[PDB]
Amino acid sequence: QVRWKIIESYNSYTFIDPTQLPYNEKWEFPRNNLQFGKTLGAGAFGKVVEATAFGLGKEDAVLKVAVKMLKSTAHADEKEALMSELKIMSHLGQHENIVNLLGACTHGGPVLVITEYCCYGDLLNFLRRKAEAMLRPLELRDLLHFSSQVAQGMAFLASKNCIHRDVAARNVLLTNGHVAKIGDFGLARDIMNDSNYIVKGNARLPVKWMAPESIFDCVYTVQSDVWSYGILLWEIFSLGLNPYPGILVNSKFYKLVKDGYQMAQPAFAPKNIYSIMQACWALEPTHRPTFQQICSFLQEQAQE
Ligand SMILES: COc1ccc(Nc2ncc3c(n2)n([C@H]2CC[C@H](O)CC2)c(=O)n3C)c(C)c1
Repeated sequence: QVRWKIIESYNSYTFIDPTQLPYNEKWEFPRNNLQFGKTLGAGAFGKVVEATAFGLGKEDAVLKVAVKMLKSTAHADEKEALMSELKIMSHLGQHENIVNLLGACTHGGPVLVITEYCCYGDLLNFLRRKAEAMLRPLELRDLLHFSSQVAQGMAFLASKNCIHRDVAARNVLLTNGHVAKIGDFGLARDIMNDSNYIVKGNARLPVKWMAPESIFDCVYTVQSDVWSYGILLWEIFSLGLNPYPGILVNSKFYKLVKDGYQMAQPAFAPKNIYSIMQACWALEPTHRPTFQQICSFLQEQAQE
């Protein structure tokens, strides 16, 4: 899967599985107070559309928001998956580096999940456009900020025993001040038409971002998200190159990663940042750093 999930842990303790419980009606917002605009993206069974929400929250704000909803192809299972994502977001609480839940419309029509709108789009496209500019250029401080902001969002999910399962620059969004935010985009992102999601039976998996234990054993842990985060750092510090450049996803690829092959240091990564990627890429999951350890070390690189 490529959706967020709450797991059990015996640091942080899982008392409840929010997906297995009813929805908290405190998030209910009137659907007629939404004015829809353009579609931001769509998956096989869901889509995300920009909207203006009129009188949303404590401050009765009028703001641009992102609204998730089902497509015509969706049945009971897809409706459950959207409700499940809504239940997870209501449980986790707010964080500055997460695409926060703002409201929901679960009555009087199709289910709508209202979240923060990220005005600058995805990080991957942003890096690519900045890298190719003919002419404010990116600085190392900007790249360190993106890296730190994602690590803080990931340390927040880990503290809540929540696994991400699709860490990648395409899944990092940039909001006001070019601040990075992560979110669960599995239901609304275009997986079917993106060749980075490899056909593996009935699943489509982002194989170049996955930890060896995830591709081979279907094991997903906070440590497997750490591996993907190392791939994301490589994307940030190469300014958006495709991982394992020019290497096709086939049997030789799986053999290379199984055998400990690692991508070369990217062009804009200082040696200390490359050392974080190498640590994320330890074959033994317990030898990888935690997201809190990454946050602490990134803070040292920003200061010095
Ligand atoms: C390409 O142009 C882009 C991309 C993203 C945004 N902003 C954005 N804000 C909030 C979002 C969001 N997108 N999405 C998806 C959209 C498809 C994308 O592939 C993944 C993220 C969400 O699910 N929420 C909650 C914009 C304004 C332009």
